[PDB]
Amino acid sequence: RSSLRIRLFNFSLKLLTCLLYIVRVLLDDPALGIGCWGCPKQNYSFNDSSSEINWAPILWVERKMTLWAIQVIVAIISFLETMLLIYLSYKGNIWEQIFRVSFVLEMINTLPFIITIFWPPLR
Repeated sequence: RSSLRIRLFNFSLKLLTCLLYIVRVLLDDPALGIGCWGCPKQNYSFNDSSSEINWAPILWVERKMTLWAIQVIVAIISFLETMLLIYLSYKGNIWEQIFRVSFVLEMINTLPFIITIFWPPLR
C-alpha cells in the first residue's frame, strides 16, 4: 500500500500549498506598497473614471522571504512526486499525458516557482 501513501502525501501537499497561499494573502497588504521585489515599490489607487486598469497590483503580490522559499520547496516536492508517478507508470502509452487535463494545471502552477529561483527580481 506504499503507492496509496504516496498519493495521500501528494494530496496533503496540494492542500498545504493552497493554504499557504491563503496565509500569503492574509499577510499581504497592498496599501503599504506594491512593487517589483525591492527598490521602486509604488503605491496605487483605483480611479473609476479612468477606464485603464493598472496591472502591477495583479501582476505583483508581495511574498515574505520565508513564504517564497517554503512554497518553492513544496512545489518542487509536488513536482517531483507527480513526475515520479508519471515515469513510474506508462502502461503502454507515452503520449496523451498532457491532453488529459491534470498535467497542464500541475505544470502551469508549479514550474513558475522553479523559474523564480533564477531571477531574484521575479520572486
